Amino acid sequence: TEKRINVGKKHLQTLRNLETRCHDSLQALVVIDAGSSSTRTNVFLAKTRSCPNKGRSIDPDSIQLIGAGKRFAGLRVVLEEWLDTYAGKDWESRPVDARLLFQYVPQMHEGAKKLMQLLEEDTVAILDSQLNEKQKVQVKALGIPVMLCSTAGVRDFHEWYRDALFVLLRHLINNPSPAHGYKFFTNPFWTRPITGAEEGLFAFITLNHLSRRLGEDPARSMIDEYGVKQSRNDLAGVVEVGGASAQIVFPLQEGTVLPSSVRAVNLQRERLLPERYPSADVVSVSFMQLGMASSAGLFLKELCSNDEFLQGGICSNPCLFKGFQQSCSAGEVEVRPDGSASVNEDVRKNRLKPLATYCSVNNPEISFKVTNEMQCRENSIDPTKPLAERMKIENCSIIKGTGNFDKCVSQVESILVAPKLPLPANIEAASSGFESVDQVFRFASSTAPMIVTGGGMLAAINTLKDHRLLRSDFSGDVEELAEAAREFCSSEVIIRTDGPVIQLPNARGEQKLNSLNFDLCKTMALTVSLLRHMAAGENQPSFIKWEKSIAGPDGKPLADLGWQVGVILHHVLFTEEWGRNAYEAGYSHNL
Amino acid sequence: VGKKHLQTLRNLETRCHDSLQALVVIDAGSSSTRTNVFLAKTRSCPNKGRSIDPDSIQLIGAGKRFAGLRVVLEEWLDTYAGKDWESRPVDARLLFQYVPQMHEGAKKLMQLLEEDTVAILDSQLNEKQKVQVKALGIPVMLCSTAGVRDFHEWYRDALFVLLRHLINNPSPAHGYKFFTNPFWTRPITGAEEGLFAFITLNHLSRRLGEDPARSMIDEYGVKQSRNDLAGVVEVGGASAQIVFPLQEGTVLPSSVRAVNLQRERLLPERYPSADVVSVSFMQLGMASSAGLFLKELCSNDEFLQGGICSNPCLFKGFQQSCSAGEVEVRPDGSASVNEDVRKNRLKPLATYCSVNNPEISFKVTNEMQCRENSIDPTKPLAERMKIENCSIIKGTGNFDKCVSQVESILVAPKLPLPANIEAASSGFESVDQVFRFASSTAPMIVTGGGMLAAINTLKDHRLLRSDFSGDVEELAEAAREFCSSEVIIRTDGPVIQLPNARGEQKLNSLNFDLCKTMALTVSLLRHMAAGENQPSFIKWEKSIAGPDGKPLADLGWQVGVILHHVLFTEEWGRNAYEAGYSHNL
Amino acid sequence: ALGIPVMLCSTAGVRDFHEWYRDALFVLLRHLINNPSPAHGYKFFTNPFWTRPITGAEEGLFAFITLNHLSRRLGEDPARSMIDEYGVKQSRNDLAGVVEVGGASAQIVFPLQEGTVLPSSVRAVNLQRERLLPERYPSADVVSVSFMQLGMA
Ligand SMILES: Nc1ncnc2c1ncn2[C@@H]1O[C@H](COP(=O)(O)OP(=O)(O)NP(=O)(O)O)[C@@H](O)[C@H]1O
Ligand SMILES: Nc1ncnc2c1ncn2[C@@H]1O[C@H](COP(=O)(O)OP(=O)(O)NP(=O)(O)O)[C@@H](O)[C@H]1O
Ligand SMILES: [Mg+2]
Ligand SMILES: [Mg+2]
Ligand SMILES: [Mg+2]
Repeated sequence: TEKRINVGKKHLQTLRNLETRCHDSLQALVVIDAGSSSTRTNVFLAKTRSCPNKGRSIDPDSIQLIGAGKRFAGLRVVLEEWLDTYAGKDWESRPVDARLLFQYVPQMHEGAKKLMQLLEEDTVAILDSQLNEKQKVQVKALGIPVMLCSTAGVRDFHEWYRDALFVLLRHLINNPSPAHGYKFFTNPFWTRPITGAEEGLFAFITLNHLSRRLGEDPARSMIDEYGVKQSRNDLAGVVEVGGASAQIVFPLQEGTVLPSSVRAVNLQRERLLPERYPSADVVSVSFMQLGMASSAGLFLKELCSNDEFLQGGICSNPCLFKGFQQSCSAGEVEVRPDGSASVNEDVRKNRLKPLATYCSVNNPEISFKVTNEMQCRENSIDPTKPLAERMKIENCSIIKGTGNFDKCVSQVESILVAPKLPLPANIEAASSGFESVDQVFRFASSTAPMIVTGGGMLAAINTLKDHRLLRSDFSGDVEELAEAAREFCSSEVIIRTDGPVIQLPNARGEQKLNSLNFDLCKTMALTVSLLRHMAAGENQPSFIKWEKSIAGPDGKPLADLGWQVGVILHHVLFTEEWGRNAYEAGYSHNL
Repeated sequence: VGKKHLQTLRNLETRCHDSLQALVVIDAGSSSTRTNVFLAKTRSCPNKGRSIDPDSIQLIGAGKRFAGLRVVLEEWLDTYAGKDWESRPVDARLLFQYVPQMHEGAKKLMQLLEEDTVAILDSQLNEKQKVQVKALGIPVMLCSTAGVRDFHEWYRDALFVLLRHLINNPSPAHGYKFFTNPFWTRPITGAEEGLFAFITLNHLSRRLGEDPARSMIDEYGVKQSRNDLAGVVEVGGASAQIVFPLQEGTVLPSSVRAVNLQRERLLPERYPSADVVSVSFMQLGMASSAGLFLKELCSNDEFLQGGICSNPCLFKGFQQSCSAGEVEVRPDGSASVNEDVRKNRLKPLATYCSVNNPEISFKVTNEMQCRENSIDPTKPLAERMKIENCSIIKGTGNFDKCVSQVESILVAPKLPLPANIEAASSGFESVDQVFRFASSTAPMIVTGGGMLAAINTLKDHRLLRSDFSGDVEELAEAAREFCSSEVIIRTDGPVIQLPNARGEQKLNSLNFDLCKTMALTVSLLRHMAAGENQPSFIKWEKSIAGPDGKPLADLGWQVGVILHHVLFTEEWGRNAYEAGYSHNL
Repeated sequence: ALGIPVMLCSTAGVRDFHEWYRDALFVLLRHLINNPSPAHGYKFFTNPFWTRPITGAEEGLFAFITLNHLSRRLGEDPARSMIDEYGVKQSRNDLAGVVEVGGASAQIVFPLQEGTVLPSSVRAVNLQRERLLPERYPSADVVSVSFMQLGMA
């Protein structure tokens, strides 16, 4: 044996390789969704690579969700609870001097602290449960960027309260409990309110990243004869209907001549993606009041103060089933086991609360801006009335369902999709050149395929599929959908021993009626309306699909659709800036 | 109150934050291996990452002097190549099977160094400081100099691989997160050893900086330094460095290869530039020159006569056994000479000059360089280091002869002193030639314990002016008088007794041959004075007074190597903070 | 329109030249290159990085670069590179060495097979480390040595 030697010669090259090549390490990334309906964490894992003289960066295709957190209080609740105590009960109906509330900053902090402690703990619970001991070492070492972004739920919030809150939130994120050893941190670029358009663009980025349509390599890019990087497949647009807002985003087919008023976003120019990625001009617009909860409250207020539908105390609703009936208010509906519908009068759980609160005559946004007052009134909110009144549906005792889809559609059309005045709190959408959903496809349009997302939107299509009213291979044909919805929404509601039941026409079967599906027909109408406007556009999307997540290369999805992944990618993709903030500055900055 | 509470918090998240960092430079010099523990102020700013304030760099502890890397390696070779590999052909490919054991031996040394560092950190830092230091990680730069620069075969670079792996696996118990990489921890060339020392000097004396205090952008867009950058001379254990910037636009011979600070990546673009001559000479250090001087002097007939070697660089009345072995001056005034080969001051040179070192075996010119200094590569080690036909060395205390012997032996040798391919490739064979070829009005600072003791001693006895400015002939006078001294044994031990009833001082192991160094200084100043340009002035210094008053750090190459890395902010931020210690996982 | 970079490089013929004369000449050469006749309209220019004496090793390394560029052995794209599992860019084909015998000198240049343990005296050049090629190109440690007196003449 003179191979005791060959082992030495390797021993050295082994060690030489080690100090000359890149090393991979695992990092945690936390996106806290401070959406309208709730505040909740999303915990991501990612593979980082450090190379000699090159620093450290994240492999974007390695980003994967590993836990979606419990749904805690939205930031509105925190803020309005604060105001209740320190501005006095029923500030929604009185002039409140805002300079006075600066002396209660510490207490805002306190209340925020309560929420954040839950979020922190919940994140940590997900990390501890999902990661083996070896993975934990790498994650605790590298620090854990936290991106908390508020969306529609607090986008409309008045005075300076929302931005003050974010200051306090960031300070809270940056002082994590030392006991668990995960080193959370953030900065004012990661943790902030995101605009409607950003909410849209990030969702667009997520979709095209996960579906492997958008990337920088030769797999997903071609540099053309003329030096411009193109995407090999067409980037796909997205439609996301949330709790309080909906986003419509699509890339324009290249060289579309736009009206001067229509303000499209260029991905490179606007620093959404780095220069080395393909570019596109994309339309991204977000509509307040178009979300499930928002639209629900407004739809009732508007329908049931119109004569065609309100007649001597009874409001006939084309979007609710024959046989269904409920108390007349926008309050939260619980479908009880005995088939009755219970409506919660607690103002906070009333689905008009956001819009009613924005429309206060004592909110400077209305007080000084008549155009905003006009927008409120047109949707039957009178800013001069106190809150209770504002949310009250006048002269109405009960709401009875008439189950007429087409009327439902045309009511959704004139109320939500194509209103006379823009739905309130939509200065953003309007400044892009869009007042209503209607106008989006009249002004810009694209052959870009569109993916429709959101629980509601999906439940709408799934339900019709489940009952074999739609093709399994449903491609987006509007008239086919209108047919299925027409039949389905005709259903009669029948109380049985096993509770309330939706019974389909022509002995075609049934399903239980519950708190989530009772008004699902409205969303079917919304979908139909929206597909009709699309189909009327100068360009029409090559196809349309409904999806919740995208199958990963493995087969199983790496993450959910939404803006979460997008916001991560928006930051980590600028490798030099990210390396600086995430690793150089890092958590050690907090000292 | 609330309105402030908010702006307070707003300022916090919008401005830069200061944090303390530890930096460790381990000096793997010829005489020993030792830590130097530095503190520095880091600043992180939103979107700008993190960097070090260079003016905040300060030494906070110089460590204990442990075994040099030569010892580690030769101790390794003794065991695994067999005793007395210095005198036999040793097949180098065979020693690859003993890598693990080299590791083992290195581990012993590094554990001491780590522990010592930690001891310094714990003792110097309060609890609040400790938190910041443990959090940011601790870059370690271990750089070997002349002690191992001459080491043969592949052993030295293998060792460095193992050293880095050891630095990168620190004990978790103390919580300080040491790390390194192949740029920070490595052998440094002679010229680098020079340049860093040059950088240190001009940094600490606030001659070199980027701001308006120390720079002017001229009419033509070039950044100049406001004060003249100063050159340095450092005489270490085994080598000496000479470094000086050239007055701008000096036409050099094509063979003289000067270094440009920007061009050669020594300093970042935003600092003033200069072309600087930096050359390092093996055998010119205190210990190296000591052994070589004896071998050469005492095999010359003028000095060796029937067993007795008359040394002009040793005092009248002093005498010692005839070898290059380490000299202990005993309390009873005798001089004891250690025959242990390892403690013999010819060991490095004698080892390099093996006929079985490929550097000699295949390169006749290197053989010739050995032989010219009375090392015969074909003889076994003991013989090579032996001074032939010599029993005792007696001092004759004649300074001028000492000077002229230092001149021909060390400063202006026929052939270049061995192991100096580096110096030579720069265009310099000998110290002599440096000032013949390039020269500069740049003022010069002389550094090194030896060099300093030389001037201090003459000062202490009032033979030199307190305000000594570098006048050669004044120095030659003082040295002439001093080196004339007679050595007298008294009850209180051996005593150096000055002429003309001029006082006295104890003779000890450090000062017994100090006259040599006085001769070296005189020789060097003479060559300087003969240059086409002459340095505006010359001074001797150990450290530079900080802005406070007290010195921030020592002269040397330590600060320079830190500055060389941290000054490239983007690269440093990347390596020190982004990759950092977390890389080791 | 674009201007015409000029790189004038002296090799072995004047590498050995004594005193300061050769570098003085290069100053004057550059000033001459930078004052071209306006009549022909080609806008020649240079600077002290392009126009200079090149060392033997550079003379070697540039020749090595030429060879592997022209034979399409050396490049940065997926045609001529693979990024390995461990993040290091490799060349797909082996880089080839060169031997050039000129008038006054000969060059011998070759890349080392990766992880060759060299004697401490043997000083190999790393292409990235020594700024010969940019970071995005594959790296190699290459031996490049030039011998005066070995040329034909
Ligand atoms: N299967 C379903 N059927 C009907 N409604 C649903 C279903 N799933 C969720 N919803 C409703 O749709 C909303 C879910 O959207 P979500 O994106 O969680 O809101 P959000 O992000 O908090 N608001 P935003 O600020 O617009 O992002 C909730 O208000 C639910 O009541
Ligand atoms: N006051 C003094 N008087 C005389 N000799 C001294 C004095 N101080 C130190 N020395 C000697 O000078 C040397 C000190 O230089 P030092 O810089 O510690 O060596 P080193 O850095 O290990 N070698 P190098 O590789 O050249 O940097 C030692 O060999 C001492 O023996
Ligand atoms: Mg949302
Ligand atoms: Mg030293
Ligand atoms: Mg040629």
